[PDB]
Amino acid sequence: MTYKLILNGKTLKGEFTAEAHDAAHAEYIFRALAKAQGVDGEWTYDDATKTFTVTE
Ligand SMILES: [Cl-]
Ligand code: NA
Ligand code: NA
Ligand SMILES: [Zn+2]
Repeated sequence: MTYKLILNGKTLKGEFTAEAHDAAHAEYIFRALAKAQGVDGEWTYDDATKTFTVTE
């Protein structure tokens, strides 16, 4: 299934989609993406829209 990430960093910003088996796998992928970019903050997940956000 397709999941979305909105990455709202101070100087790094993005919207991504990933194909993942389930939400736990999407979360894993997106958390690793944000961590490699040095972006951490408040995380959100909305199952109805299959959307994660991270805001610094
Ligand atoms: Cl895994
Ligand atoms: Na930042
Ligand atoms: Na989790
Ligand atoms: Zn796995």
